Amino acid sequence: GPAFPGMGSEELRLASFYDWPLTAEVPPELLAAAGFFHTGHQDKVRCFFCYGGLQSWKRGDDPWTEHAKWFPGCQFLLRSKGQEYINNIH
Ligand SMILES: CN[C@@H](C)C(=O)N[C@H](C(=O)N1CCC[C@H]1c1nc(-c2cccc3ccccc23)cs1)C1CCCCC1
Ligand SMILES: [Zn+2]
Repeated sequence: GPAFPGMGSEELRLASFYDWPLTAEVPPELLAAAGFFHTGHQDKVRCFFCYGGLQSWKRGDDPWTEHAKWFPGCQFLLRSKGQEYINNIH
């Protein structure tokens, strides 16, 4: 199951980005959709399912792409995007 079941709701994840410092650069909507919640410190986020953390986001970074790049074994990623998507990023 998920590492952090309490953040399984996309809406709750989205709410966590109220203080996100990079709204124009990396949309909270896309981050939340990709399983990420905001830790509250800087631009650090974490996936609710695999608990993978990502920081130092660059403008135009795609949350789903980054999820697959760094945490290809995440089952939420797999269920959401499929194996073909993950394979093509590598
Ligand atoms: C350019 N696009 C971004 C999204 C990206 O690729 N970030 C990578 C990343 O966050 N990584 C690479 C794998 C692990 C993770 C990291 N995670 C942390 C980290 C350390 C300590 C506490 C943390 C808390 C929350 C999230 C990440 C944390 C540091 S680096 C990495 C950042 C540093 C420079 C190389 C790339
Ligand atoms: Zn994940």
